[PDB]
Amino acid sequence: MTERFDCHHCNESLFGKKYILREESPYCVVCFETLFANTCEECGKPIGCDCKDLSYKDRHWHEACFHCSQCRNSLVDKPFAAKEDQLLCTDCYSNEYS
Ligand SMILES: [Zn+2]
Ligand SMILES: [Zn+2]
Ligand SMILES: [Zn+2]
Repeated sequence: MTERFDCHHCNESLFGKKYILREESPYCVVCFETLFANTCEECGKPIGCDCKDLSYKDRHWHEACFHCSQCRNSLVDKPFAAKEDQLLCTDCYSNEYS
């Protein structure tokens, strides 16, 4: 115990798990993720790397959150019409966009 083993940021003892030295200082796993994690425009919560972080057009999305508003199909790396707050299939989008 010569050195200190606490998240230099939350100062909470690292919880039963490995840790990252951030700012030359131990940070709890969560810190590293929450700090640089991306926000899921669908959930609004940071997307940790411990999950499928879908990245499309400098934006981020849970591979499960990215879907069509009508077919609820999971559009990923697939063509989609980006609506103001929704995503649709170029088939459904062209159905209303018309
Ligand atoms: Zn922390
Ligand atoms: Zn999400
Ligand atoms: Zn659709």
